[PDB]
Amino acid sequence: KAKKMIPIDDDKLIMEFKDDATAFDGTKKARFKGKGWLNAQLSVIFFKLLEEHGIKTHFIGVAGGNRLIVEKLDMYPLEVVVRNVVAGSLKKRLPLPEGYELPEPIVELYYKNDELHDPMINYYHAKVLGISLDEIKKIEEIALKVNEILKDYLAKKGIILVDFKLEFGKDKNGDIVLADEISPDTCRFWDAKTKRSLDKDVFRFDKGDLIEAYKEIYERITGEKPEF
Amino acid sequence: KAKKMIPIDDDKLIMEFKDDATAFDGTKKARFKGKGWLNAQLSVIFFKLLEEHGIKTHFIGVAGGNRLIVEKLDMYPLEVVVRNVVAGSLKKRLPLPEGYELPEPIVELYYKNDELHDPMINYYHAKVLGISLDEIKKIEEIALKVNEILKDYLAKKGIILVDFKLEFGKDKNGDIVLADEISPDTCRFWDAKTKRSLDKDVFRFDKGDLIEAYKEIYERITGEKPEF
Ligand SMILES: Nc1ncnc2c1ncn2[C@@H]1O[C@H](COP(=O)(O)OP(=O)(O)O)[C@@H](O)[C@H]1O
Ligand SMILES: Nc1ncnc2c1ncn2[C@@H]1O[C@H](COP(=O)(O)OP(=O)(O)O)[C@@H](O)[C@H]1O
Ligand SMILES: O=c1ccn([C@@H]2O[C@H](COP(=O)(O)OP(=O)(O)O)[C@@H](O)[C@H]2O)c(=O)[nH]1
Ligand SMILES: O=c1ccn([C@@H]2O[C@H](COP(=O)(O)OP(=O)(O)O)[C@@H](O)[C@H]2O)c(=O)[nH]1
Repeated sequence: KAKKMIPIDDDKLIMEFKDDATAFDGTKKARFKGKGWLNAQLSVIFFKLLEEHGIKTHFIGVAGGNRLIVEKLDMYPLEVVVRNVVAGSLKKRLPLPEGYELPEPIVELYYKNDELHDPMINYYHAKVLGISLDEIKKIEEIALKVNEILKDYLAKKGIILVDFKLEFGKDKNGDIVLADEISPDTCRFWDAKTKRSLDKDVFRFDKGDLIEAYKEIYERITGEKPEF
Repeated sequence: KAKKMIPIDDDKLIMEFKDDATAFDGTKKARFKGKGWLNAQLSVIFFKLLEEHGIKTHFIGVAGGNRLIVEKLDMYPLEVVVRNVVAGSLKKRLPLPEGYELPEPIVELYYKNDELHDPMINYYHAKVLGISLDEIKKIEEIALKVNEILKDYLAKKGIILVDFKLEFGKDKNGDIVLADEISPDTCRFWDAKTKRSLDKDVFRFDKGDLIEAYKEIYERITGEKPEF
């Protein structure tokens, strides 16, 4: 939908970020010149920050442009959502308004399954899917640590980390490794002062120019204007 | 919808079982002569079996007919579903067929909220709702024990306990107490040999005569035909 995965050997693969965007279960589509580049660069920056804080990620290197070199993993069929501020689907699960500051972070597990439209699950469903409690607990422990690091880092830069989605896999040592991407596609980012979205919500709800929003994020994080 | 609650003092209340049935989020409605009586009697039998196995319930006594006398509790806004065999909404959450035997029981938490149509939640949502992890763990521990007792008891009688819903509240000692009802309205019961529903699914999917189905359950459990 927004990324290509190209095998290299029985060891690593290429993650290519595309300019395509989709929302509302693939029903809304557009293309954004340079979105691939931005998401790639921002993933790189985030993976490197996390690695420095002792988070095992799949990031190996950059292969020029929109391509990252990443470790091949046996992927868990999960999307792991961490939420700090009420937004999106959480409003349908808790009678709390958009912008409501949660007393502590919420972690939600979604089963990656297109036929079922990625339904929420709990630890018991996970076990039936072959994911032990020990594994789930390790997964949530990492997500919550990732949350702390990202939110602290973004707060210093005037960005509120509202919520975000992670994915994980297992390496050949049986270690749990952070995978996929971390980008304005997979996080909610709000300007600390104005509360305005600097993320995919801009595309989702026609809140303005997506590229402009993603550029702003890139500039606020790196300190420089995007080269492309 | 199917029950009346009438206060007595600051201590106990009357639970009245009505002949009304509703399904599909209240959209389907009918009335069944004697359904109140059956559900009341079956709740009584189930609460008494559970009490004997050391499960704290709200059951105090019978007030003649369709009325039970029950302890007043500070109710948790939860519906606690335990599942042994795949049926109902679980088919939309896991790609497994109706009748699939789960490797271990699944416990699901639903937030009792009409405005939101009782959405599934996890332990984190529960905490935001004011339910501690300790409380949730105690709740699930009871549900799972209730499951064992009910399924063992029903298995001896040629009935498979497919799934069921429980509700809980807190007593004045801060103890977690099983509440609401246990009946063919709130459980799936399948005949062990034929796999046929002897529960509300008969009304839900026009599988035959609901009263006949509930009578069969009552006769198979008590050993005698229902008096009314
Ligand atoms: N390190 C990795 N090893 C193996 N597969 C991965 C890795 N990182 C991401 N993937 C997978 O590559 C696929 C490409 O992702 P995509 O179809 O764009 O959707 P999404 O990644 O958002 O689920 C996904 O199924 C994702 O789980
Ligand atoms: N021991 C109890 N103390 C206080 N309230 C109770 C007790 N048992 C059940 N209730 C509540 O009484 C109400 C009547 O139930 P009803 O409207 O028929 O729907 P349901 O019980 O299926 O949620 C419910 O909100 C239920 O939680
Ligand atoms: O398939 C998905 C669903 C959600 N998210 C992200 O996870 C967070 C939580 O999203 P939510 O549950 O609110 O769903 P949404 O409203 O985004 O559809 C948001 O930052 C989304 O951008 C994602 O990256 N991929
Ligand atoms: O509001 C509800 C929803 C479910 N159940 C019971 O809980 C079990 C699980 O139901 P499920 O999640 O499959 O929903 P359903 O298919 O019954 O709507 C079944 O025994 C239902 O009878 C209930 O008593 N009240």
